[PDB]
Amino acid sequence: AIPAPTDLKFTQVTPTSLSAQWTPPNVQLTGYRVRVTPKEKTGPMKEINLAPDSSSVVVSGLMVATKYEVSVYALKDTLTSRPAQGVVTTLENVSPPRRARVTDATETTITISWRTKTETITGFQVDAVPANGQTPIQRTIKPDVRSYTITGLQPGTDYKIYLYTLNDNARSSPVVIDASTAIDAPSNLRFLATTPNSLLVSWQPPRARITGYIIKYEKPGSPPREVVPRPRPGVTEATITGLEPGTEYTIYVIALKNNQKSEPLIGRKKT
Repeated sequence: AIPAPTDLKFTQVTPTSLSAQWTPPNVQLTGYRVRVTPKEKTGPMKEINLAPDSSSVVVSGLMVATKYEVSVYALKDTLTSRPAQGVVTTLENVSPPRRARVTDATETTITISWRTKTETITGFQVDAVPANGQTPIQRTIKPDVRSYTITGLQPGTDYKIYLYTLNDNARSSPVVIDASTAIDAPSNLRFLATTPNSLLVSWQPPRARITGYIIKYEKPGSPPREVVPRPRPGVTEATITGLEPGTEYTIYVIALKNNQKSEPLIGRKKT
């Protein structure tokens, strides 16, 4: 007479599957018999034989929104343990988003778009997880929507975006897409010092984890030139030299993150 498997639990229920797990009986086993049967005679009952070293099972191909009785028998040749039993109700049907795409990216927002099978939907869930140890941004989305903008994000930041279809309690697997907010510009250009041949420019730092700056300058009728060398992060002042006296120059300050550039901070100053 064999001991029943012990400590049965279910680790996941989906619309068409269930995952169970148990502590094997402390005995030499032949195998297992797993019975999954619909409580009301609404459809197919399932029965799965397992290796004797089994400790867990995933039973798929089930009917959605259906109550099932679950029985795990431990087997030793001609002997059968009493069953470890559980009850499971599968979720309502639900399918992941199709063709999910990032369509727009700003310093503070990201816009995504997707399609779906024509099924009953009650909503969507999105989780935007930043790459920098920071806290995820979770939002809930109305069911008729196919385009959404996640607002209040950090500039110059990488996000993994997890989008799920909701149908009441049923949540689909996430679709996973990648995007990055724009590098935010330096702000507040000030010309601290002026000479007939030079300017000392000043700016305030952006909020992104930048790797450097570019400074460009430009007179009417000339292509822009960069200040050498590029200012390193932490720097908030730079000198532009070798200019003409009495000339209007336009200054562009670009924040860098590796090879990504912000839109330029711009300003003008004479001589």
